[PDB]
Amino acid sequence: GTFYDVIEDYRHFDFAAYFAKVTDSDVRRILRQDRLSALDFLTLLSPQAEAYLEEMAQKAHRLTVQHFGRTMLLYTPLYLANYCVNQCVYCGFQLKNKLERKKLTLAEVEQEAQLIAATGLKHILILTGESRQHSPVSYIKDCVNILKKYFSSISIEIYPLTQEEYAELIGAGVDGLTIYQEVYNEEVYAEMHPAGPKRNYRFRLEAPERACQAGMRTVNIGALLGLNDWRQEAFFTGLHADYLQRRFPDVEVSISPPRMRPHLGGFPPRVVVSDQNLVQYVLAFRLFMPRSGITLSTRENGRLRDAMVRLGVTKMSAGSCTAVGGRSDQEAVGQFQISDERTVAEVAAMLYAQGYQPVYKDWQAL
Ligand SMILES: C[C@H]1O[C@@H](n2cnc3c(N)ncnc32)[C@H](O)[C@@H]1O
Ligand SMILES: N[C@@H](Cc1ccc(O)cc1)C(=O)O
Ligand code: MET
Ligand code: SF4
Ligand SMILES: [Br-]
Ligand SMILES: [Br-]
Ligand SMILES: [Br-]
Ligand SMILES: [Br-]
Ligand SMILES: [Br-]
Ligand SMILES: [K+]
Repeated sequence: GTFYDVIEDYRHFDFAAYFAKVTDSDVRRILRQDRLSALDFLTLLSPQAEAYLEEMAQKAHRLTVQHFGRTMLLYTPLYLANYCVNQCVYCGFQLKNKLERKKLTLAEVEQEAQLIAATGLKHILILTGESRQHSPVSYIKDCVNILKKYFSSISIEIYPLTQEEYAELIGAGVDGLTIYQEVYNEEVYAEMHPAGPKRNYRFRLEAPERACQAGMRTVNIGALLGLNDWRQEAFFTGLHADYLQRRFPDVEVSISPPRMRPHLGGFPPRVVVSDQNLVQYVLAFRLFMPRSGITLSTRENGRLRDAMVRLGVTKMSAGSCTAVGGRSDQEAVGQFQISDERTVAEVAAMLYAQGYQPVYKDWQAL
């Protein structure tokens, strides 16, 4: 009884045959409905629905304001360590790449925490590579103990854990989990993850459930856009979010639509995803799950992020750095290349000028 059962059930679902049946009347009908099914969400991801993106954006904006107000939660990532045993083809930290492997000392964690907290942020997301030798759970726990002096919400985006390990970290102060399945098609997942513990598709797929079972307050998921058939991968992300929300009615479920960016190693995206595709996904997902967060990172350029402020995004990073210690070492190599280099203050000033209140604690979004 896990999401894997749903993946198994859709193994023979014929996406092309479904899209072939969609008509404009279907899209107009869905825009009149209060509740959407998962296949109504698939219809809003169809080529035919590209003719209705304005109507979708009008309603998506209304729904977002209804549930979140004219607010935007700000946060930033903190990469603690970049040791990794996995060979993910698309990642700057994959094992076969040559870079300075680094783990922050606890005093470096504290100093970077102070630097970030000095901008006003209260939500932090901490990341590591998969290395139980260099960045074990006990080290992550020690970092959480320091960070809780500065941040009221600490989320983890680390290697997948057991339920008991999630419970341990929640007991130390972790509030939220972000974990991207990367690709929901099992065959393509095996192709993208040729070596390491991350080759275990099902263990990763079930990680959000294990964390929710352990009591995680918030969970943020997402496919990595660029690895596989984008409409199917967007569909499965939404299907997964809906599954989690139904299995755990009191967890706050969110999605991210991260697009592949340049990175050390140079693997090019297996599939191309346009700006309009990204917008269609965000709009369709907002209409499918009106109360779910949508997180937009600095992978997107500033002009597109500015345009998406009113289109369903509820959480934005700012002042990001994808390299371990890169906030004080401009030559440090990041996991991938960011696009929007604006600081926290610059993103907050942009939001105020759009009539949106930047907020620093998630409970202020209503
Ligand atoms: C932390 C998250 O970053 C994403 N990730 C890994 N490599 C890249 C890349 N080249 N570009 C953009 N995002 C990436 C993965 O989805 C990973 O889970
Ligand atoms: N790549 C991670 C951490 C991150 C968050 C926001 C950024 O702007 C950059 C990196 C994520 O998207 O969850
Ligand atoms: C830094 S990538 C995100 C955390 C972990 N290495 C993963 O791939 O799940
Ligand atoms: S995505 Fe996470 S597991 Fe894969 S190489 Fe990068 S850091 Fe390692
Ligand atoms: Br029609
Ligand atoms: Br490991
Ligand atoms: Br919802
Ligand atoms: Br970089
Ligand atoms: Br900043
Ligand atoms: K030190």
